[PDB]
Amino acid sequence: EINILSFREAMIRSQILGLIDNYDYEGALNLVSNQKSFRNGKLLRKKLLSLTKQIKTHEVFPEINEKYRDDALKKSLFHYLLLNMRYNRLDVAETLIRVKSIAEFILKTYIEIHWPTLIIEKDGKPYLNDEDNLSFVYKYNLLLEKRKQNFDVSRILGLPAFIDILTILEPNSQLLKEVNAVNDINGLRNSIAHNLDTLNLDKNKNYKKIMLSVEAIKNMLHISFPEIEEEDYNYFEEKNKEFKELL
Amino acid sequence: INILSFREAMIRSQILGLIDNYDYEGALNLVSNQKSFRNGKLLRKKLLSLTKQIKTHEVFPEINEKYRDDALKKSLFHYLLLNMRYNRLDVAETLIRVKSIAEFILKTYIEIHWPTLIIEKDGKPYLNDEDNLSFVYKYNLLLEKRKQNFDVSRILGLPAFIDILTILEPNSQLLKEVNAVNDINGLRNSIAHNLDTLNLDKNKNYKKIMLSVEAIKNMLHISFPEIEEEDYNYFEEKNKEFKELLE
Repeated sequence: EINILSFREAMIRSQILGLIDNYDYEGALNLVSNQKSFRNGKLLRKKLLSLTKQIKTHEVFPEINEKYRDDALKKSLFHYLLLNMRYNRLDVAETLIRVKSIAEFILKTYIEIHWPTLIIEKDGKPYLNDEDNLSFVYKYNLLLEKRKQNFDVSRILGLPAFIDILTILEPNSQLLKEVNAVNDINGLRNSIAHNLDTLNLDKNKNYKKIMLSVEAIKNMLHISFPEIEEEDYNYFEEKNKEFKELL
Repeated sequence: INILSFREAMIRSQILGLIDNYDYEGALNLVSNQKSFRNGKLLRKKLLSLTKQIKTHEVFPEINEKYRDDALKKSLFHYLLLNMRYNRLDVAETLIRVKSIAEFILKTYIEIHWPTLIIEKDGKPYLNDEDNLSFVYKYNLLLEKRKQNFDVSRILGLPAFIDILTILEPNSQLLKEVNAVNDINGLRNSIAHNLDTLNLDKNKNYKKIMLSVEAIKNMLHISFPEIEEEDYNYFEEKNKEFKELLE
């Protein structure tokens, strides 16, 4: 009568622990959703559901959104948190694809904070401000020339451009060294994201390269946003601790 | 009944629910710890293979066995992943991936029908402007009308593939279908490159995203008419197999 329900409930509790350990919040919700008298069930369901929704729609976690004011900080940190969570569960193709856009976002954001007016945003895309001084543009032209490219003020800025801009404005920036781990997976990422190839982790030191690109993002965050509190880099661990206390 | 029998039946129903939501990794998690679970070894093996194939973008064996053409297989496989994540309401991820699949389909078509038009450098597509001066002239006129300048150093993406087809084959059924994918380009930029939150209820984003996914399916029917209709529903078929092991 009650022995059966006690067994079922204790077993579900351990199952949810395993799933939560693998960041499978939607599966955990699935196991608890129909359980009537389960202790902390309502709060558990609410928290698992809001978390799954935040991940699916790329909504910054409420704790983060409430603690910090800078929108670029919050987005960078949030997408790092998702990135590291995907790596930790070995969603490796997804990790490989996302890392470059995060790196690009951090560098763009960094430049826009420290040299505002250098870059302008038009229709959601970054470009050199056409009001920029020839002193800057001349050096940039020289860097493009090393890269076998011509100067075009109307061209959309991408990762190579951000690296060149930073090379001119702050050549000692540690960002310029951290980004190399992101460049090292560029061809692999092209292969997976655009040519739809299989990711062979056991070839070309890919396990290691992908890991190092994720660590590179974390290091870039420490450099660009030193005001991020260290505990917020461990959001998922903290969240799993909270879930364990409810169970 | 034997407690083991009660545990086995409970796990059986839990796994069926997880499978029904395409949570194969969670299903694996629940069955992995069960030693004497009927067909447990075969299930564990099958769920692991599927999980790994999804994580590394390895074409499913059944697809690899039924179909011969590499581009067909990659296109269909990535549509299957796209639609499976979309069915799970991973809408931001869906929005990001749909464009790359459409680009792959058009690029494949262009490389068959105008093989000298695109030159591939380090796995990336670029307009071969030296061999195709008549095309380059028309393409430049097209960009010039849009107050955009022609830039041979740019990697070709969906807008360029669409322009290529508009010039070379304006009657294309592919060109009609891909418009729904072009329509989510700015939204995708916002989510993928600016790290914004996806608000499905704004500007009927939900509709736009649905139409982009259907566009891929229509394009596959155009390019690869030999794909059997049931293969667009791989996961349903796969779940049937799992259900037979769980009976």
